[PDB]
Amino acid sequence: MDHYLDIRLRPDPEFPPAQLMSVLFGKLHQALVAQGGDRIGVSFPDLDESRSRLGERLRIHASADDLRALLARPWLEGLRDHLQFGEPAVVPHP
RNA sequence: CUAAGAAAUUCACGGCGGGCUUGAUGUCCGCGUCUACCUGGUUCACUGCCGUAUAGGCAG
Repeated sequence: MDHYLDIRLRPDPEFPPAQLMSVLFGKLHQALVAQGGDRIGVSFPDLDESRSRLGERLRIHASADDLRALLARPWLEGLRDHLQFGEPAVVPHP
């Protein structure tokens, strides 16, 4: 649905951009056994072929049921009351 | 416009016969190498996934 958020360009000391930033995008999910939910979306906005690089930042739109129905068990929570949600984003008409 | 501008060294050939280098010797004696660290950077193609032509069932 609409409820997609992007964070701004902050350096993260937990994720090295060396060998796994274009490999592990949906690998920790259970979509390879497919016992529960099966909806996941994979996208790549960034097609830039200059020199020895294709794709380096994260913007990958998943489904609508996965954040709402599959997350009845704690798997992505804990980071609830960190910041206040601001003005909402629109779904792009072009 | 250059101490400018020029240029054939060439032919031939037996180095070779012989030989005792020896004898002797104490290297010793002492010694604290230490402290720390993500190879989470691209560090050979190991027998059981239906056909280069853009075409086909990956509970790895």
